[PDB]
Amino acid sequence: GVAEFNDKGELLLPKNYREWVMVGTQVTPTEIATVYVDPESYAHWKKTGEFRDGTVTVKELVSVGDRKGYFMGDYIGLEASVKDSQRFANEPGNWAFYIFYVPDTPLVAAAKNLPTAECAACHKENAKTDMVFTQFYPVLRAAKATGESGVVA
Ligand code: HEC
Repeated sequence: GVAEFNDKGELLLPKNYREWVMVGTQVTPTEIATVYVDPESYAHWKKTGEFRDGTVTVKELVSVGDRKGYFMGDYIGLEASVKDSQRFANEPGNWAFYIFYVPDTPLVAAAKNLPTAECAACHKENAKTDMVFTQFYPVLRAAKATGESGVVA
């Protein structure tokens, strides 16, 4: 997979993740969150309907701008999750969860996996598919069902 770790086992900040496959957009009444899946893992999903070993997701938070509508403003947070059956053999679903920054806190270059109770517990109890909240990510179910990442006529 594309995840890179430092010698202490902390996840390094992913590079160029805004070029990954956007799977979801959530609006909080105000923030916008964009969820990405790395491209090789997205290709595997489209083919199999499963998250491969090595899947990386990123959730990027922005503030909201006003249009005279609303649009993406300033970047204010970044979180990530990584699936790895060998590195995370003792986590639910073999997923680890990371904060790179949240509003009012500084960006770190490398993030430590959080304890199971802080993130994985909610994901494993509420996510539709293998601890990823695919119920909110319409690109994923469509891609598996049609083999395509878009509408077809
Ligand atoms: C329930 C109380 C949650 C806890 C605790 C955490 N997360 Fe979560 N996560 C939750 C939801 C409902 C969603 C869908 C998008 C949204 O914000 O509404 C998510 C999504 C993510 C993602 C995107 C990939 C995915 O699994 O869907 C990531 C990378 C993510 N969340 C990270 C994350 C971290 C680092 C957490 C602990 C600090 C954490 N989540 C806790 C619900 C809940």
